[PDB]
Amino acid sequence: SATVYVISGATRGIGFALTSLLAQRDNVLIFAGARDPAKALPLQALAAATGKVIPVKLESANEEDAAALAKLVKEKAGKVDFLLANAGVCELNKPVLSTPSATFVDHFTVNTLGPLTLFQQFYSLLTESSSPRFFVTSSAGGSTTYVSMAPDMDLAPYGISKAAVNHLVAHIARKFGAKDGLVAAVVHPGLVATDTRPFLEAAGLEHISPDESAAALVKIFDEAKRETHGGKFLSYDGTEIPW
Amino acid sequence: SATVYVISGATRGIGFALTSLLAQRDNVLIFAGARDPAKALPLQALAAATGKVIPVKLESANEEDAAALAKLVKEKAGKVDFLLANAGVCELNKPVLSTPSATFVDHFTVNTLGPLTLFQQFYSLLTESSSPRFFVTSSAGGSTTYVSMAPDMDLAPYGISKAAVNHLVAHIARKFGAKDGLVAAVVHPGLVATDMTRPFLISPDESAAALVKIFDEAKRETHGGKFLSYDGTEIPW
Ligand SMILES: [Mg+2]
Ligand SMILES: [Mg+2]
Ligand SMILES: [Mg+2]
Repeated sequence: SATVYVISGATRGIGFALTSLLAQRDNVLIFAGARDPAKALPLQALAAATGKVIPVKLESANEEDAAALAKLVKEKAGKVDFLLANAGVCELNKPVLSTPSATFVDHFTVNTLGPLTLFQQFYSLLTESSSPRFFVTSSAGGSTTYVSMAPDMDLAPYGISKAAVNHLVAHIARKFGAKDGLVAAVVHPGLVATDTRPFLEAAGLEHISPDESAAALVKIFDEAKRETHGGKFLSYDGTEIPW
Repeated sequence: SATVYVISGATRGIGFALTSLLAQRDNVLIFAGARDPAKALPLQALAAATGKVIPVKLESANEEDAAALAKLVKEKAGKVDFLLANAGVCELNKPVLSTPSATFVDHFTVNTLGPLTLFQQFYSLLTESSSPRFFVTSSAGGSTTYVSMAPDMDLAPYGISKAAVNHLVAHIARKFGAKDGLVAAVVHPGLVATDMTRPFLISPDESAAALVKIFDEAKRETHGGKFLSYDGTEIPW
């Protein structure tokens, strides 16, 4: 009967803040992914505090971890209602001419293939939900339209990988949206920081805390319907972002 | 002296019609890339006929091949005026649900990192041109805007990789348009995605004539950072 969430990237930043906010609800079950859950002590403490969180092993783009978690979720809950992809990487200061191809591949693997692997391994569980949702936390930095509307931040590997994941989610919405009643969408969380902030400062960057971003994102997730949200690029502030 | 073109995928999709059209112009020198020049007999026949085409080895995303070609071009010509990235891969029947990650990586490596590697290795030569141009070919499948209403051809690895390269080209235009006056853009030849990579292929000759019109007229303020159809209009990202 519980609403079932699977949240990747749940040890840090927006993934942790989403897990913490949702864990305060009455009838939910949250599988919170960590590369190494036994050492994810704040996730263990949230599990103790709420009883709504199961910390689980989930490395980005690792097909074995994703398949194992789907097996666990199948046994424990039998469905997934919200699949929330929040395990990202954004390496600073990667100018296009002096950055090796491997850095581009690494961002593609985590930011594009990570969500791909989650959707592929969890699709059957999403089909068991009456109203399945798949939200990938992307970035306005992945908007190609915004490239000519924003200054260069030396973040091409990141932006490229987010443009790629945005295209992937559009393909998922087209294929499965109507068939399964699935809302598949990407969401810009804002510029997230806590002091975390020296990272955005070292990037060259309107700041919102992870908790404030999570509060806005869950409102979008809760209200989403296919006709208004399926296949869209949403922002935490309610607006739509061009691709 | 001659306007220098470097064309990856010169035997694939629109690349051959493009190489053939440009090769019949005055005062050009065309380095026409192929994965295996020994296998590209019609390209050798064009080089025999025009005297303006140099067939060269260029495997996509191969840094050694691109660096070797750049050394060759620097010696013969000392500059590149037009870098035209037309190599690519578009494997059929790759639905999202069942296609392994390796296939997506393969398409990203060829279709996204191929053009990146070309740009990295030829950047210095482009800056020697009085009006450097860098164009990447794509199909409508790379437009994320078009996905929701377009027919699903099970070409997700291709489309994702082209959305990625479109973003890379926009980033290159933003930085190097301002720094070097580079015109960097993506063009849609009007071919289907599955024709984009067929060896020695709107017809190709009509598409090539339309594209060279865009290449010749390109200016940074009107073409830089854009996704252009062969017909002059813009395609949403
Ligand atoms: Mg409680
Ligand atoms: Mg693997
Ligand atoms: Mg002639």
